[PDB]
Amino acid sequence: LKPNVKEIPGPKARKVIEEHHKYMATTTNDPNEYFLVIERAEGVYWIDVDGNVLLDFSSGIGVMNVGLRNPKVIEAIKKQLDLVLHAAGTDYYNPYQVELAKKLVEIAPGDIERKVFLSNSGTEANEAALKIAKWSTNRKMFIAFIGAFHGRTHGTMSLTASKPVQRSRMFPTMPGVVHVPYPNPYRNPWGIDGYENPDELINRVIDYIEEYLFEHYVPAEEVAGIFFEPIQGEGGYVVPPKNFFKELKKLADKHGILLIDDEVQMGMGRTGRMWAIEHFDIVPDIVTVAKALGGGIPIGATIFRADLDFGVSGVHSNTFGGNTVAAAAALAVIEELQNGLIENAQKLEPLFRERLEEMKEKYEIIGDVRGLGLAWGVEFVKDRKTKEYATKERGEIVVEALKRGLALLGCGKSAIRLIPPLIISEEEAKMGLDIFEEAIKVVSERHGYKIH
Amino acid sequence: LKPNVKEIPGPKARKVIEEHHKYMATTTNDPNEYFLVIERAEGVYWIDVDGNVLLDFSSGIGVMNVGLRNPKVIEAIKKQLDLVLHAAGTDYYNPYQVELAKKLVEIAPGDIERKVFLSNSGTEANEAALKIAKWSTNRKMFIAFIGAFHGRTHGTMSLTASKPVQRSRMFPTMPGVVHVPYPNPYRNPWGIDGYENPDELINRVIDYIEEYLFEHYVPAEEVAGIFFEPIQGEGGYVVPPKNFFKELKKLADKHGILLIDDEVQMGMGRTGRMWAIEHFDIVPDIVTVAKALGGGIPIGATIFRADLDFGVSGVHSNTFGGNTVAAAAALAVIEELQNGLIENAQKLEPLFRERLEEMKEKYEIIGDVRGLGLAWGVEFVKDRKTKEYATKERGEIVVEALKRGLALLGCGKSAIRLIPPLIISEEEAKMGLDIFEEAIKVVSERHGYKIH
Amino acid sequence: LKPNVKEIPGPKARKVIEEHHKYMATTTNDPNEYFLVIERAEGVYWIDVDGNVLLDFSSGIGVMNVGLRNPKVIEAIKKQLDLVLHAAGTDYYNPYQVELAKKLVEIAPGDIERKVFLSNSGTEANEAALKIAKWSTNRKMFIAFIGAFHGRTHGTMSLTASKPVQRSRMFPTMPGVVHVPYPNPYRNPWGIDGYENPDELINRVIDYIEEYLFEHYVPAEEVAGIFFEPIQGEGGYVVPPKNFFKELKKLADKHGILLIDDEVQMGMGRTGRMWAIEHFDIVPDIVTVAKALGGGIPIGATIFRADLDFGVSGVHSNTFGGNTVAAAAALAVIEELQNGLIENAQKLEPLFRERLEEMKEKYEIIGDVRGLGLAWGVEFVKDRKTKEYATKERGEIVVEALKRGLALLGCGKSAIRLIPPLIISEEEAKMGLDIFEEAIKVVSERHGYKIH
Amino acid sequence: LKPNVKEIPGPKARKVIEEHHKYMATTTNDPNEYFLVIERAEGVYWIDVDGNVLLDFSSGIGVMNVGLRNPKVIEAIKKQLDLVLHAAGTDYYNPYQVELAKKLVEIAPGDIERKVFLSNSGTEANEAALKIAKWSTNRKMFIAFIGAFHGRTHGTMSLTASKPVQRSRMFPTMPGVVHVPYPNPYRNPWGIDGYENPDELINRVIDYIEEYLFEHYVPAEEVAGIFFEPIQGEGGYVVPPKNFFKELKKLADKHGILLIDDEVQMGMGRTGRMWAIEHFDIVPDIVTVAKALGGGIPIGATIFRADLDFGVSGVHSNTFGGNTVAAAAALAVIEELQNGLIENAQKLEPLFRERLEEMKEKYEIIGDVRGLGLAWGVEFVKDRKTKEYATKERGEIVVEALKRGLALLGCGKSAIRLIPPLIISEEEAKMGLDIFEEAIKVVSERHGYKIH
Ligand SMILES: NCCC[C@H](N)C(=O)O
Ligand SMILES: NCCC[C@H](N)C(=O)O
Repeated sequence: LKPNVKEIPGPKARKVIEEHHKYMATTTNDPNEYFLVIERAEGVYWIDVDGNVLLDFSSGIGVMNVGLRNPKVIEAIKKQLDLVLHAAGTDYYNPYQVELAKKLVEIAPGDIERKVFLSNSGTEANEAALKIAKWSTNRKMFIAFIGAFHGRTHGTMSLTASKPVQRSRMFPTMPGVVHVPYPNPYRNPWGIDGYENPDELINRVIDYIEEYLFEHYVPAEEVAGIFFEPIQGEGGYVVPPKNFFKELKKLADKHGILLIDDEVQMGMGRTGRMWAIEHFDIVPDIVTVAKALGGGIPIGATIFRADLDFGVSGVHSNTFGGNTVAAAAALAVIEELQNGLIENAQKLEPLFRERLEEMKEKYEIIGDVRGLGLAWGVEFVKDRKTKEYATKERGEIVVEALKRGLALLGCGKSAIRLIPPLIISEEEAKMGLDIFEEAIKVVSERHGYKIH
Repeated sequence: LKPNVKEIPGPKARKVIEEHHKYMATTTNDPNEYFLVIERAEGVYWIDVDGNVLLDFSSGIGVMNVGLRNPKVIEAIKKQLDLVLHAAGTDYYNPYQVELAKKLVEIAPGDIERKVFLSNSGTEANEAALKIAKWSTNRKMFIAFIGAFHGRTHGTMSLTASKPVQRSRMFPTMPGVVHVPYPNPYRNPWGIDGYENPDELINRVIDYIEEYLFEHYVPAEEVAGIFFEPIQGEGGYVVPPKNFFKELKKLADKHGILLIDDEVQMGMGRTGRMWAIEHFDIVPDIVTVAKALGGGIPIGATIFRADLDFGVSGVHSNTFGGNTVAAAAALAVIEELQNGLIENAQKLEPLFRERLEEMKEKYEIIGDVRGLGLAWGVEFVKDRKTKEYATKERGEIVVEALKRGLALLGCGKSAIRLIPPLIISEEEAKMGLDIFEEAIKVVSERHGYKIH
Repeated sequence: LKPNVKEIPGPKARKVIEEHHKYMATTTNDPNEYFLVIERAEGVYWIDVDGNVLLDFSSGIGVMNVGLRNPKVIEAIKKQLDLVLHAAGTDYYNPYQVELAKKLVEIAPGDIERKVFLSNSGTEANEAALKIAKWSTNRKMFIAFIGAFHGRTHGTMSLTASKPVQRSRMFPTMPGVVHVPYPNPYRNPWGIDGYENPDELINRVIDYIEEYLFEHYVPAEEVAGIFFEPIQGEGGYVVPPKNFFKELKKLADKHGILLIDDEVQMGMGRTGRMWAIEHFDIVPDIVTVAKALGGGIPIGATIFRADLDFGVSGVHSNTFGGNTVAAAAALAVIEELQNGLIENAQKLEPLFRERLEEMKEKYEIIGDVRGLGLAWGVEFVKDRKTKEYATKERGEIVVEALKRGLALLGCGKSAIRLIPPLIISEEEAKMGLDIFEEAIKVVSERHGYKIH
Repeated sequence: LKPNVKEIPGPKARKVIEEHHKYMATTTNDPNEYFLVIERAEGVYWIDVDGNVLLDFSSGIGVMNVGLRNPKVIEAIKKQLDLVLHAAGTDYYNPYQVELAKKLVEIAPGDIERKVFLSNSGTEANEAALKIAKWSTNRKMFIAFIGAFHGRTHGTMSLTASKPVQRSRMFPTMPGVVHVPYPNPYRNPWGIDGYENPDELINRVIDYIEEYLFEHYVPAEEVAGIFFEPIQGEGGYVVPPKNFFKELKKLADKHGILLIDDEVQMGMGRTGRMWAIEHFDIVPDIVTVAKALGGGIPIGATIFRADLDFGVSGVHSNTFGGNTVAAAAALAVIEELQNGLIENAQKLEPLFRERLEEMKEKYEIIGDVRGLGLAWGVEFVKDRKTKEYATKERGEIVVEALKRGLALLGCGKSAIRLIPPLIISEEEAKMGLDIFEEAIKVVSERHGYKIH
């Protein structure tokens, strides 16, 4: 298998897209920018319904970290199918869900007392985090960051602050969430270069919470939790300054506020550590995970300080939580990560840094590149001084990559995320970066952007 | 296989239960009333980790309708694992999710045009219903019924009114939900026998909404939706009067209010129709399903009138939605249902009605039996006049059934649900009802309840 | 002065009404049902701008208890205008507000220690009660009754459940209020005659709270307070059964819930006790008063158990609170009340009961008469069996009374309130009841209602 | 009368303070910083209960703009007392309330169609503004400014963002308010000197609303209104840049958002214009007023664009609104303002600017002085570089002014407001500024602050 694309979308792709439009609700599907219609998958490749072969830099939005069709994950699933699929994890007991909980407790950041609540998705895991924090602190308010993405349920829609269309006609959602600027080193209300001056940007974000919220309208004692992504995902693959979470933890600790680390996108080895928060040297009170945990099967986990546990039975539960097929898949995922995929993300890191810095030097349309491990963000701007979003052009780069056999996803208003499966070879990575560079070059030439 | 129980919980079960309490959050597991630790399943039987063999009358809380471990569903999953697992159904397209959406549209109640939003759970399917209703109507309030269960997320916790511990320290959840009494023919605020006088009970509930809410504090024009279970599940397997939903729909239509039918527990053939609402001759605007749809793989679906679609992209989305493995499972489930399992529910309905009415005649501790298809509730009371809940006795009956190789679940404060897989034979069903009756006899004799 | 009416509304009245509609917001003024344009007042009489003279049975919606224009109250105001008007009672101190606070503490129901928060209105007094209850209990939910009126501010609009137009497009107001049926002995969801069977109605309301709210969706421990009117005013002058509040207090005490008695309309001597709750033999935790307290100057007061005080400065405050002119007026009002006006209410109670029961015997259009002291409600119905509201007829009776020189107000959907100033003579009262009866006779004859 | 103070608090003052503490709720009274106990008032002087005479620079928190005891206001009141006090302004009509509404429509900023809703206080007037805006736009969200003060009711507590103690245990209040930094030229999150660079600070506040809120989590189309004070009062007498409201109006107009101008403290001539918004050259959609409007009698008004009017009767109302004593007082207040008090505020302005700039040059403890007309703020800091709040010292300056016969109020964390009645003479103003300078000098010497 190698990238090989003729007509896309082909006739079979166009037929499915038409049928999708007829029977399915309008969500985030784009017939003009995302015309990929997947039929099957092999190693790091998609094969679409017309036989087109595409190199995967999407991981299906950071879910297929261990590969598009991991054989070790599939064996575990088939083995679990011969035993039981659903055991009603929350009314009856089963050993598969308990074996996963024991492993998640062990691999949790830091070395503190942990328990786990299992669910079916990232948004469920964040909803469970909200409930654990409310119950354990008896506090009802939360702080979240502008640009955040935590899910689309009534609780998590209040935490999410990515695109206003996410909230259109939804008000009122869960009350009690206040938002403050993320320490985005490329775009922040202070105009601070947070790469050159990380401490200045850290102090402005901390000062905003302390002076602007705590000293005026948000009683610090009534805040249950601060929710954060350790790198903002949907918001643009935004990597905050290295010392930010240490300063955030000093502020939270002074007021008895929990730190809630959303690893739904950046966890499960994506940054060359089991958790992205590991690069920032703090131990969050709650960690939420989903997506890559189940290696393609729906699963969520909320890993929390043990003493936060619900005092009584029946405060939270679900039907599908502790799903044995999901539990089997996740145990197989974690062993793959620990046996070389995390190390492979650390090894590939400098290839991604070097090539993307080379692309920033050469192509003016690139405002910023940023990343850790195999989580990389490239933001496109009309002008490096105004930083006006190159949204049209970003979309065209994705489309040109597809035509050349590379599957990419946009993030934020004008960025692209590069998130290839952690099984990707050096040679597969170089090929995808070369195709990515060609798509930028094409759209740069087509719009007259400087090429140095 | 036959019901065969020695010590339960056995030594391997006790080890799992202790590990569960150590590593996992406190939810709805009960070491005292539900000490069932499942290792595998075969036909209508659980095999626990100590080799005990139990006849299943739980169906994993109404999820395993097509049997504890269906070969057609397993075959379809294995076939799907060969092609792909996750294709990012909400960014990219794939034919598998579209095939399921088309089928759900076709089997939806009534003959109006529909679309589908796919999710991972019942609570997600109901959160999507909230969002669809708010967007499409531009109204923000909802009516739900006392005793309802719709899920534990911030939006669905406001809809749910089953047990107050479900809300403990969670206020505020999503504002805007008002609750009114369910037309429960055994227990209602008016003292009405809703079996003997159904129209009187219907009329009291309808008049409570019109006279008490609409004419006093709830502007009818601001209500987006009325959420209902067609039989309350977690609330006690409560079957409302046959004409109630017709009268509810007249009131809703008068005010432009949507009807949202929660079929998460009563759907997928349980009541001897594909949808439980089909017994009540209305066409709801929105139908939610989960649990049984995936035959053991987590899935949810929100089926709605096509003109309620989100008019713009990015209002609602999910990661795992349109999961290809769940979709393959769901199409298999629907084929099995349409090709014989629903007919089986229809055939065994009279055996349950006959056996449960005989038990009610013989055992004074039984206050009420009610049901449709293979959905049966039996409610235990201390005295048939007071209808004082026999909560302790109900728990003792579940334990005595389990010791004798029958897995039952409680529902409401003093009821038991009988929900065996729809593949159950007449002989297997008779074996179950016999054990259930032996358990009732034992607990009656212990406490001095009359046996006629 | 005697009732004397020629044209109403006369030419000067019509000019004022037209100017009102041009310059002022649309509220609860009614050019068709309430065309009374007041120029001055003398004793128990309004003199309108065209010189019409009307006997007042309105008391300015229960504000002018001490008479339409009391000389002792006017003397005290004039004396206070000589010294000071506003002294900023919440930053600086003054002896006038303190003298009133001391008096209110002394005349509060029961013999427990109290403190007082002074405000400008009934809605302010009730918003202060919400804040006192939330702070002192650290709980956030409230129970209120269907038919209640507590004010139109964002906190009190959630408590109020009188007419849905009061809430139109205002959602969301303050979250956390659940409503249950009032023990209205004439109209209730159970169809109970609460006059003949008061304990049955009490028991249904108490059981609705315990069984339907506490045992299903409202955690009793999270309820800060139960708000009630001791007689519902705007809801129809509805007198609940004499033992209801005693049973309500048992339920509240069991759960640590405060009792908040809204006396804004029924206090200051109206019912022939200083507080209407004194008829029902309980000591509420919080009492709110306004309207009549100031004898025509805006004032409100929130009287509470001293141990509910805000433990810290700056939680609640106001500008005009402890206004010295209002305080001087209020002390005068309380002296007049204690020195004869409350005795007058006691003396005239039997004349109202006798005359209104005679009217109920004679006029079939009257469904119900109810009252205490000088607080009387008469409810008009199309048919004594259906109790269909005679809303049009009720409005016609108010208009026919006005044409004959009696000012009445509607209450609820088809009732009239009789609330004459407490200085009214037996002769003046008889003149009023005679005009009221003539108005009922006229509207009965017009529509063919039986006259026995 | 001249400032003459011996012992303060004297024995009679100490007795009232003790009694206040016994019978009245803990609010914003300070026995240690505000020991003034007012007995009567004359011209611009308080006389306390021990015969101490103090020059008034407080106006009783901006209420006594026309004087402590205006004779023209008192005559109007006594004249209205001979006619009627309360006419039930919202059920019946009266010419006094209509004459006030007609005058408020006329004096409203700009020349656009207006109507008026009358209430009893600033917080009621702001609550009415929230309801008018919600009803007229059918939008439920609001933007308010950090540092804002709009009242302590459930609606206005959401708008208020001055001290977190104002909200202690009150959550949840009315949902839907988002807060952004005020353009405070002395203290803002960008560290911008807004005196030297007003356009830079304006653009940062506008950009924060547009880029940070509108482009991320606050759909601009769902915002009913932006609430602002034209000078922040309780927050510190903060005067925004001259062009700020023109830029705010361009932003609001682009999205159909209302501008709601809170003049409860800065209106009724205080800044040498009838309204403070007049200095900023925009025409707000809604204007709220109270305090000084009633010249010492409780009153509120909400003046709004006529087409916003409530479409139906019964959405908003009150009992005491249109109170004829209040209406008479307010008509007399407005005539005093228009006949020379507003002009007197313009005349005294440069005396206040010159003396306070002289004090800033001389006393290092002064960080900032700012003001318009007779509204002036002096902010005290420990260090002019850190701007650390000199809260202890601010309180001591107030106390030393009192001992020397000047009544001052603190504002914000370390400011003092100078708000003398608009009837103050040049000679009275110089005397109060000389006493104010002596109090600063004393506390400067006492703490070692530089005196240049
Ligand atoms: N993982 C976050 C984004 C995934 C999905 N397309 C959504 O927008 O919900
Ligand atoms: N005018 C605003 C402040 C007035 C009062 N002391 C309060 O804090 O509420």
